[PDB]
Amino acid sequence: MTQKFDVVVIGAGPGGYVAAIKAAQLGLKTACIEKYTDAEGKLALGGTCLNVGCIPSKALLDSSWKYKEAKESFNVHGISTGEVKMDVAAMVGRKAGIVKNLTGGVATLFKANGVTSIQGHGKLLAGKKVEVTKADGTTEVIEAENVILASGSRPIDIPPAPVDQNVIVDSTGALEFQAVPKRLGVIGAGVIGLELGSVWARLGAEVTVLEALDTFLMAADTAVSKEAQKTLTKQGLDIKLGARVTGSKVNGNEVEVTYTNAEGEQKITFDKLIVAVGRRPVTTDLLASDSGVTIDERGYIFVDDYCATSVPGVYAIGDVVRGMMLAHKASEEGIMVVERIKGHKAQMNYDLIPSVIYTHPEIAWVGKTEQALKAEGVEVNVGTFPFAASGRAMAANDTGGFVKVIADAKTDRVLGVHVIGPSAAELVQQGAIAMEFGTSAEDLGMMVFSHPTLSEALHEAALAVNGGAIHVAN
Amino acid sequence: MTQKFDVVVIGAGPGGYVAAIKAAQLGLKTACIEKYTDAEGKLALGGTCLNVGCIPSKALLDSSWKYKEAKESFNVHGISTGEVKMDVAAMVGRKAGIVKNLTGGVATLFKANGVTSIQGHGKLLAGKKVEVTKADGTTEVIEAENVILASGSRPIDIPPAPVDQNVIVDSTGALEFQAVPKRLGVIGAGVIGLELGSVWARLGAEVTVLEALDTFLMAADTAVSKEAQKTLTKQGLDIKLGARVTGSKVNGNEVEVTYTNAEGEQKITFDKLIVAVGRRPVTTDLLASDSGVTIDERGYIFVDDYCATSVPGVYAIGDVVRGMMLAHKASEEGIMVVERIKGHKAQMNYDLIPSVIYTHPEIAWVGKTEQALKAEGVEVNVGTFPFAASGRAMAANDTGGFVKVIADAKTDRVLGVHVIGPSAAELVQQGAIAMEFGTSAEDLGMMVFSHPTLSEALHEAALAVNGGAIHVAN
Ligand SMILES: Cc1cc2nc3c(=O)[nH]c(=O)nc-3n(C[C@H](O)[C@H](O)[C@H](O)COP(=O)(O)OP(=O)(O)OC[C@H]3O[C@@H](n4cnc5c(N)ncnc54)[C@H](O)[C@@H]3O)c2cc1C
Ligand SMILES: Cc1cc2nc3c(=O)[nH]c(=O)nc-3n(C[C@H](O)[C@H](O)[C@H](O)COP(=O)(O)OP(=O)(O)OC[C@H]3O[C@@H](n4cnc5c(N)ncnc54)[C@H](O)[C@@H]3O)c2cc1C
Repeated sequence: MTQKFDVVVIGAGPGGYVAAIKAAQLGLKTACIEKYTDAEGKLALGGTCLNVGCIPSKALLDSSWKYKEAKESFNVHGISTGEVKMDVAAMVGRKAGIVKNLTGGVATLFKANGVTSIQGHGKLLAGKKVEVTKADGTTEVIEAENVILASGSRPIDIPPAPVDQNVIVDSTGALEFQAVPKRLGVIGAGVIGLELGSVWARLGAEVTVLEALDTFLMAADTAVSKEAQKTLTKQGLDIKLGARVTGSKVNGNEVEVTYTNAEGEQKITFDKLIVAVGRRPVTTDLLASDSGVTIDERGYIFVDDYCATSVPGVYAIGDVVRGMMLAHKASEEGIMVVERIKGHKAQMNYDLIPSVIYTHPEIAWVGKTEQALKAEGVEVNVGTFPFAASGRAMAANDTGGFVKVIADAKTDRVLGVHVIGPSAAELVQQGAIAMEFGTSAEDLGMMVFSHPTLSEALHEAALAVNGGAIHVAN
Repeated sequence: MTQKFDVVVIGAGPGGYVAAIKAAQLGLKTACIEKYTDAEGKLALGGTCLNVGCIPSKALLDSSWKYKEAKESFNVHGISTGEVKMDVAAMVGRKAGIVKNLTGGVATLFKANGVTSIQGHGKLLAGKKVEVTKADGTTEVIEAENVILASGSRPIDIPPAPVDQNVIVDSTGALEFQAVPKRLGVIGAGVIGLELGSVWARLGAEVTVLEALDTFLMAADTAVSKEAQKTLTKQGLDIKLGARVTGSKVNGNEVEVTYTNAEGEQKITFDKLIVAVGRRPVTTDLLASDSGVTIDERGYIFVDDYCATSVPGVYAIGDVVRGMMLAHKASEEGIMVVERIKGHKAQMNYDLIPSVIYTHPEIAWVGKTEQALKAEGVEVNVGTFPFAASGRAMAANDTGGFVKVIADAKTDRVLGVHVIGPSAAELVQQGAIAMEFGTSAEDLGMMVFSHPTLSEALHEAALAVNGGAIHVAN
């Protein structure tokens, strides 16, 4: 009595669970396999994003920001408090409650949509056959007409500082500290390192970020990255570029890190060290030798522009394949794939995928950067508006940053929108929507924007493109 | 000899100052007359919006919210404080600084754009001639080829409770209290009353809102207004509908208000009473008897759909004319008018002017309401998404409210977007931009939205229109 499904999804992350639900919505008998469990051995959907990634980081970022603001920015509004203290265990407990509630909601969506969730390790055998390994080493083989490989990724482990889930930890561990470490070191100045570094810095940690690369957020706009580094150094993140870690020595509750930069070989001791150099795609026991699915030199599963593998009916989405390792990317690929299975001539749009960094000020952008377009030989018009001139921002006592719009000098078509400041993610989305309809700098500048709102910064930025802004001289 | 200008603008509010700057940008020798002065008799640009309206209210709203959150919502994040106290004088002092900074900036924009600002009372004589009355009763006449009347509005004064800038105050006075009134009464449950009522309620006042009308925000969507009333009553605003004020008696530092509702005649005593039933258009000494500009039964200056009066070359914009009394409305009318003067084929679109109520949760919308479209005989498709399911919102500890999208059942064209919750104004602007390009519910549902962000609620709402949402059952 072999079980049979129309679609089998291996993995329950932003790519996997969305796909499963979407397949069920289209009448496909879907099953979603997942090995990840909560702290009591029970199934936990939502992947990295929900369990040890996106949500958790945002929870601690919001709580840690409310503490920093209460200590320094409350006086200005006339608000006094006594001493302001943070109980880390309770901060982390609030986060756990949020995660537990959200994971339970995905399970609710699965039941309501009719998705059969299976708890175990899934492996793709030959002939779209899937082997599920139960907790007690028992094996069951299930039949699938379509398979969606969505195993995501894991953190990179570096030889000089191997993680030991105690003094040296990865992103997952850095979300579990039960006390603020006096001295915190972070390897990797990327999005993850900066968010995790910001949290503990706000709570009193002496944070040092050792980045081996000579650049800082090179993917972002030169102006946005120059501002982020300046603002983040003020917040207590001692960001050191061109610093390569060569070794570490754990001693009791301390670790002495050894690195090399332009000046020579230095040493620094931390109470806790977070390794966050990047993430590698996961395919551990995911494929049988004769499954027919090819892996690439860097660990990613080969797929075409539609996330289809060599094998008919076998697709691979999210972090385990090429592209930006973002949750919304994975999700959209999941939807694109399911529609393709149902026969739609679907293809998602990779050109307008925004990126968001949840530091404070928030950073986000969509489209091309100014420096990438100078190298591409495109003459552009640049308009910017600082939040220092936004009335809404002044009311909120959060005036740092700006909005930058980039248009083509000949057509006036908006080629990119970049923001660093309050509600940056929302302003960038407004830009993305406009660009989707192929907006010009003029088109946005002619629209009616609410007053007073943070959205106006995008409006003044668009007008400033062609030197027609009202709230900043041209 | 006699001074000559291409454009003369009477009034320096959101309609007036924007128009002046915009006229200067297009090479028109512009002059802007303004009688309003700061507390030291010196010119103060920005009108009601900047001096005693928009900006000031937002400042106190943001500060008062930070106090409420610190008292009740901090323990959840693990943050403990001593006693939390608000120094009202400092709260109001921060606001004054913001206003002073912004008013100075408009003056800076005028100088930089080459606008001649004149400090005095302007009056439109016959033949596009403008009479300026200086502080010492001296009179000067200036010549104009075009005149833009932008005298705005003032608060309604009611006979049963005449304002005395002490116990009984209007919006302007309610922004100047130097102590939290123990018992605060508010006449009018409109946008202004709710924002002013919310501020002092959060600071410990016992607030009662007497609304004569049987409805509550009837201009908003039925769902948005039903939710706002529920949430605002929980926050301490005792909103009483069908309660008409018949008289008041001031006695020392108290006022006994007398009203009539369905139950009979009641009495209640307040320490401070804010009159906020609405606003009337201002035309005091604005027109000479033979200027040729017609006034309406309710005080508004007659204009066509392009803000042009009967007199050639005489335009009237903002609150002094028909339409929603909003700053961004006035501004856009100012721009529309200036472009028409320069000969451009300009024409406003009044259907896509969003409205924003800055209470917490924030309320905003653009386009038509569900109830207005049922009466209009338009078959619609409705999609909604609650913030209780937004991961970003849970992280922020602010889950109340929802996003509601309305599309035409045949074309799928988005006819309206309504929001009550976090970043409501920004999500609605995203909708406005989409509608400007004539979006369908499907168009938005197919875009890539960042995760996790509040913008996703607009995304799930758009998908839910045609029953394709992922995070809420269909
Ligand atoms: C601290 C942190 C913060 C982040 N913040 C953001 C953010 O703000 N925004 C953003 O867009 N991205 C963020 N990311 C990245 C985001 O987590 C990933 O892009 C996203 O989770 C990828 O989704 P996925 O479903 O492809 O893989 P995952 O979410 O990793 O899901 C893969 C799942 O597959 C399971 N699995 C793997 N192999 C098997 C098997 N053989 N059998 C059964 N199950 C298997 C795993 O247990 C896992 O649960 C963050 C990451 C981290 C670490
Ligand atoms: C408490 C409060 C909060 C508000 N909040 C908001 C909000 O959040 N968002 C929003 O969109 N709107 C808000 N409004 C409404 C908004 O303030 C007005 O719609 C806005 O000011 C636009 O008005 P205007 O430019 O047409 O004229 P106004 O801004 O009213 O200014 C007109 C100017 O003309 C001057 N004037 C009149 N006659 C003469 C004359 N003869 N000579 C010289 N000068 C003259 C006046 O002194 C005044 O400065 C709020 C109002 C109040 C009271």
